[PDB]
Amino acid sequence: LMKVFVTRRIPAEGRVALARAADCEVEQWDSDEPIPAKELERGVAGAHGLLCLLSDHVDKRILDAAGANLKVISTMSVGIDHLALDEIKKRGIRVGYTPDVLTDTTAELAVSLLLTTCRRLPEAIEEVKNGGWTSWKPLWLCGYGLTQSTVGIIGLGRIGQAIARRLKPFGVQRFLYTGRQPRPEEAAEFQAEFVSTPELAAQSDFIVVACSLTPATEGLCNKDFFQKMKETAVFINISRGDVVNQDDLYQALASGKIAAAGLDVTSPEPLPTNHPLLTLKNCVILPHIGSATHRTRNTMSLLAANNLLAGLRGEPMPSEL
Amino acid sequence: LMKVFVTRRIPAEGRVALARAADCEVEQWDSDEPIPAKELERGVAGAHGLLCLLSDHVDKRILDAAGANLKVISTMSVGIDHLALDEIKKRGIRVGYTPDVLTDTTAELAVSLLLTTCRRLPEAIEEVKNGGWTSWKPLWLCGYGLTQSTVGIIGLGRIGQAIARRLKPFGVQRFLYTGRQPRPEEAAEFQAEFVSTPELAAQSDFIVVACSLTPATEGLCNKDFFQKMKETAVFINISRGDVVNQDDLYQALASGKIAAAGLDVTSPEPLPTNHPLLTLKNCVILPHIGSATHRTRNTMSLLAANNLLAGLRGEPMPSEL
Repeated sequence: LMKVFVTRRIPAEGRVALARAADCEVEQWDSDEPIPAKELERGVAGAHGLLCLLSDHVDKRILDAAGANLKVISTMSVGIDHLALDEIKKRGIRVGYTPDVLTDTTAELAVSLLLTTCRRLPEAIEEVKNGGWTSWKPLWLCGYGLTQSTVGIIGLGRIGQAIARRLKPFGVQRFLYTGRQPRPEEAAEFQAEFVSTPELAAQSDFIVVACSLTPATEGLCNKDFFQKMKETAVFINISRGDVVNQDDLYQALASGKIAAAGLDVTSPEPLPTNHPLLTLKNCVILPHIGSATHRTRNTMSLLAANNLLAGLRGEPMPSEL
Repeated sequence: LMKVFVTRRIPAEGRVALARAADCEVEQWDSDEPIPAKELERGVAGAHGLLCLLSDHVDKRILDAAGANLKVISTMSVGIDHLALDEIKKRGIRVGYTPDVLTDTTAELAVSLLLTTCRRLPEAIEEVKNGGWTSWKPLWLCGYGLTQSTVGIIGLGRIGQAIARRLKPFGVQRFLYTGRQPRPEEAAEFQAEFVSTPELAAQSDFIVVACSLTPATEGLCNKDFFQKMKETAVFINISRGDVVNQDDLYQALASGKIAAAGLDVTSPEPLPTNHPLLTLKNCVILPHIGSATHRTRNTMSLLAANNLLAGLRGEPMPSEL
């Protein structure tokens, strides 16, 4: 049998999958808890195929443990910045991600985070609980909305368009998407104006980060960027914690460079419970649940399950990289 | 100088305007807390104009305390069920309110409330604070999305129309609505099917209750309503708490008849702490913040003022009831 290792308990749709792949030798870490690198290396042994998660770091440390056998690696993620694309492609090992299936759920959560943040829902929830609520109050819990607002999007990819699309009907008068390269064909639907970062941080009432993580994106959102933003603007990120400089972001929210932030990703993950960002009543922190819907998660897992079997068997993958 | 009583501290632009009306000797309740019934009846004495708010129950009582002079009652709100219209008409008292200027923001909050519930942000946020977050997880904190969903709205008014409008881009497969009368032209741009209450709860994956309370809907959404809803469905209410039976809905959430509920309105207000409804994670209660954005509330304030002056100056009113 062709040996395969799975990094954690994945959705049934896929577990039942590889299970039925008689031509395969599948070992599984039966936990929801991430596997310690030490146990990970002890697991990729003799494996011909690796089925990991965005949390799993597939670096030279793993390609080594794996060995010549390592021919395929399937991740239940769309991202790719957690993989050693060089060490990988070098050893001619095929890779695979889960694009498109999470594009509509992710953009959905991003808009949920944006609204939950600018409409101060969290604060509102705690006040009903702690007794601060006494009556309808006209100057109470007011936030900034999307009417005639200007939305700035960083890295307008699949989700990025899916975010702009769900926002356009909220009253947005103008969409601006910053990025390394223009996508005039992907901006037309929204009449979005491709812009540089300076004018973006300065022209947006809302800023949403939905870009891949490369050396050019790391620390891309810092003090200078935050200082240039409107102190009434809201900052949202659903990409990777490293595109943002958290220490600058925190000081910005404490002083008042911007009005609030909504983060679905941090550095590191899980953000420590005593971390400064969690002491601010104007910073929303989700535990990275961008693609968290049953249908999506199940599809993603099956895709990864099949990108694994298709891969291993040598044939083409349903979603190769 | 005619007397004018304002039952609460209101947004600046609105206060000055009244302070501008030379012909006015504006009297105001210095506080953000709701004014007891005593001081109110002890406050509207002689007044020719009354500027109220949702909390202020303007029934037959305040009318007798106010007396013959009372000619116009204006309220910073679109809803008017807090007024004793009949007694008001019989005396020939003019009404005031601010419909339409808060439509978008309210529809906006309704969508916000719907998303935090279905995508379970409240629970997630807490998992971050309490320490339950250990890594990215494929099976953890997953909910139900809007892709191919059927939305069943109760009350396709101007607000209901603005709710469906922001929901379409989320992938809603089909919109449905019910009411005391058809609205083909109103639901023309959305592609909705005028269904029935029973069929409503049967087809919808999301139940958004948007409308004004009627003398027959009080208690409507009860044990018979949730039973007709899909177990994976989601119930949202941003109108009045009367329609909701905080005990029937309780069952659906406590057992599983419905997946979750989000309310931005309750019966009564405020909702007590150790109360039942609030002892359920899958419950999402907001302190009635529908029109809670700076621009909206300020716009509501300026309009209530304007109606007030026009009410006491024998002229046409920008928004008289």
